[PDB]
Amino acid sequence: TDPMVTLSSILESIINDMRDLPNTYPFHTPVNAKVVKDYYKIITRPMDLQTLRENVRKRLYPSREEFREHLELIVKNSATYNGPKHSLTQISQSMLDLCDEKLKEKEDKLARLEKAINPLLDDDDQVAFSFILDNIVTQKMMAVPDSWPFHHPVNKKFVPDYYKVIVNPMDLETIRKNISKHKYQSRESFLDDVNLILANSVKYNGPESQYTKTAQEIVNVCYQTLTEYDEHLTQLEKDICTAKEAALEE
Ligand SMILES: C[C@H]1COCCN1c1cc(C2(S(=O)(=O)C3CC3)CC2)nc(-c2ccc(NC(=S)NCCO)cc2)n1
Repeated sequence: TDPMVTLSSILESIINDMRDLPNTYPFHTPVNAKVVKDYYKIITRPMDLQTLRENVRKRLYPSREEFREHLELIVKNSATYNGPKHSLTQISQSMLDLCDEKLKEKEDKLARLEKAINPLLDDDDQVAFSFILDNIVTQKMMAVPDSWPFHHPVNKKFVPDYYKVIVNPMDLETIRKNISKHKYQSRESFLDDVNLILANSVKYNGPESQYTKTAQEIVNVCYQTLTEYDEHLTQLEKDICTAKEAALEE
């Protein structure tokens, strides 16, 4: 199976357990700014259990620690807004304490899943594979004529109605951010995010736009360059893959 699917289900069940701790209701959904009118003029990175759950379902957390990092925002934001010793900051700390409890309670299964999901540290093949990708994206995919609208995340001041329509933004710069963290062990993982930039454009611009026409030329220039390095990428994928499965048996 996908260990990431397995890891996500374990995180989701921890979210359910945290949602069912008593008096946690203020943290279940994002703060209604029309109610708590000053909340978002103080809290710059809000977090809540519903947003936490959504991020799990978007496969955003490949390990215990990045999950725990967003969950700890809930505690930190309460300590900033309500106060460090306020009763709700204690209720939020109660959720984080329950999460730490069950993360260590299932520690060795989680560590094996993390080994299967994440890149191997100081791997020569993984370094080389990521390096190839950040030259397909820049020297080719970013070289498509009039590709610039997809080089970066959309600025909400220029397309105000974008993030209210696109569940999963994706651009060529966040791909590069993923490449530098060695997210992509295979070509499978990499091309999913690439085709999403095209799927996003058809969902927003539609096939009645030139921007959508350029969005697939970015996709096509990607597949061509990948086949162009296919013999070298396959060996890189095999070497990464075999170095990985050795870390899992051991
Ligand atoms: C194609 C759409 C649809 O989905 C995919 C992405 N997207 C984008 C993406 C972007 C950028 S950006 O946001 O960072 C921008 C650079 C600061 C990502 C690079 N810019 C824009 C855009 C939209 C409208 C205008 N119009 C103006 S300035 N009119 C002035 C009066 O004539 C300008 C630009 N659209």
